[PDB]
Amino acid sequence: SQIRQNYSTEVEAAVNRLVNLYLRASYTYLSLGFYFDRDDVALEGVCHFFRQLAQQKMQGAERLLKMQNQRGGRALFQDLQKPSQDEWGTTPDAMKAAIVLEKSLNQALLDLHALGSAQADPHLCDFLESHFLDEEVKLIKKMGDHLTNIQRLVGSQAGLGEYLFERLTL
Amino acid sequence: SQIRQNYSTEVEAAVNRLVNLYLRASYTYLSLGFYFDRDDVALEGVCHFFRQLAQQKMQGAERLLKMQNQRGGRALFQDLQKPSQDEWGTTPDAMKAAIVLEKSLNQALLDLHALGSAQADPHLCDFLESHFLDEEVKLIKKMGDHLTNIQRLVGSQAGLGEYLFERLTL
Amino acid sequence: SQIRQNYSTEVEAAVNRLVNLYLRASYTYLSLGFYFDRDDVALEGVCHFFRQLAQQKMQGAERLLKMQNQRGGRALFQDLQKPSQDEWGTTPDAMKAAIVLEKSLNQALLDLHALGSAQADPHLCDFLESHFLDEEVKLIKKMGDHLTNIQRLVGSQAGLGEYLFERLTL
Amino acid sequence: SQIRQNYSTEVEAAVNRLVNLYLRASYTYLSLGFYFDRDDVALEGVCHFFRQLAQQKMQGAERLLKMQNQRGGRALFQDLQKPSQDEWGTTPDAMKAAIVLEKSLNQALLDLHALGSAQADPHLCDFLESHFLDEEVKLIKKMGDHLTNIQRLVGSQAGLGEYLFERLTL
Repeated sequence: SQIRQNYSTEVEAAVNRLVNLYLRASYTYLSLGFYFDRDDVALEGVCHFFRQLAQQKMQGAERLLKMQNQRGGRALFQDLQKPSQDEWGTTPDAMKAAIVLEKSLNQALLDLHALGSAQADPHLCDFLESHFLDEEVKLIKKMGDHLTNIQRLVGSQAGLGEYLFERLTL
Repeated sequence: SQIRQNYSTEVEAAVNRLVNLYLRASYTYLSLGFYFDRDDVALEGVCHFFRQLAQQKMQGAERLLKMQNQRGGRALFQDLQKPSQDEWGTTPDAMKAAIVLEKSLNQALLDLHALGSAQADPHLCDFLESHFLDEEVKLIKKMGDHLTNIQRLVGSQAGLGEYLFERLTL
Repeated sequence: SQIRQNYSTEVEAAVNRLVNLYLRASYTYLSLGFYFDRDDVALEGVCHFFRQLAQQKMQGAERLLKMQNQRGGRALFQDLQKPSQDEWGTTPDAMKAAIVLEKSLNQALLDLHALGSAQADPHLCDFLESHFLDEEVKLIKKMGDHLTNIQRLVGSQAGLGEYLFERLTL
Repeated sequence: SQIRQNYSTEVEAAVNRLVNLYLRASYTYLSLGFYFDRDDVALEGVCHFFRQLAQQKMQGAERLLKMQNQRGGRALFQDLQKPSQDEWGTTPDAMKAAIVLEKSLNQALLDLHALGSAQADPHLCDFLESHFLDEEVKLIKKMGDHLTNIQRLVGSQAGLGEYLFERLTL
């Protein structure tokens, strides 16, 4: 490559893997969202919450891909596994799944940051710090807040609490 | 002092003590507020309510300090004790703590007013009446109204009631 | 904690300590400011300069507290010691005290950054770099510039120079 | 009187005396102001400062007179003594004279407040507290601040300091 500079093959490959993780996440969120749009689930605010996350994760993938090209790496795509479930249970079940999923993304970001630090790649580290790490922390805090709220509600009365959360928070 | 007139040493000292009480109150409210921002508490409206009070109590301190200088007194600061608790329980527990705290401020204002009256210091009495005493009465009435509402709600169903109060009142 | 991830107990505690330092700084600035509002000191621009810093340091504390909760740490408050002086001398004395104080904050930030780096906590490092470290460098440069200006003025004629600095710089 | 109620003859007379004091003050300020407009004094900002005070003291007299009629008292005017000096010296001399004068007004207000309190006349006490006592405290604090500034300046270099104060403060 005529532009590549200080960009290890290890980081290049890890970036491609992270793209696959972000796209898998996006896919998982599309499934979550449309589950809550089922007529026998019917929680619009929950559907919208997950559809917005699907979009966000796709935008994350796109940012990674743009950076891969900026650095002179080569994007390589792999098969995308389907989401882990076909049906996602109640709102708390779904919110717990989402936090698991985000923590896995976040750990993948931390791992890539560590690789970048080992490879002495400050551009990578800046990119991740600026566009991903705080966004993940903020998102996970929001999900934890949601989970606490939903649990407090459905602990009182499950159906009623699920409705109220969807109406008054989402 | 070239400006001091009719300003007793007793009032000067009591004003400094009251500043310490207002700053301690402010500190207590900062703690309350950030407690309700914990991911395992997660009541945004409660956090905002207490953060706003922290600001209000700081503004009270500042007004006292401005008056101390206007009268030719000398501000003296003391150590500020930490708030009485590290964790503040449920919304009713916190609202009860806040009313205790405000009643203590109010009693300190009444005591200073009484001292001013004994010292024949009408400027002090006017200052307190105009900027503090009605504000405290209004605030305590609001807190009592909140407490009644929260108690009525959590008496019905604790988790659900706490959510609804935070969503629909705060 | 349901959200905490890669957030050491060492960093959690150091963040709480830093909050105490920022609040102590805020308190020191409140004292500085109201000193310069005394009728026998009477330098409005100096009072405003320090009152604005008091606000800034409080905002720093608040940002730290928000981050502590975002990461799933638990804010813990300690007693706040009173400022180091009751009276703050002339403008150069006060500006020197402020630079001492800011350098101590800055060293505490650098120490926390070093701890974060040792704990492999890139989110912490980004947070500090983005919201604190440059702000401190900029502030210290401004204070140094002020001190040089005040010293040059009061070296010529003390009273006159102090007035002119307050009128024409602040 | 068809409207007079709870308005003692003692307060009525003291109000008339206070009017004479406010008008005497106004007269003193007119003299101060025009002194600083002399071609051999020539401090415009000082002239404006005192001319504005002359207006303020006249407005005070007018407010007292309006209140005297509101209560069913009868305004009685006495001769107005000329100001204590024909020439008023330097800016610090003049500012010291003004603070003496304001402290005398303030003591007269406090004395009338005390009389009102002894006569159980809450309307009088409210009137004084609301329209006079804080205004006097604020004014005296401003004068003290000015005096400190002027003294610091003329202690450095008298002529130069007097000019700078007039240009940059007034």
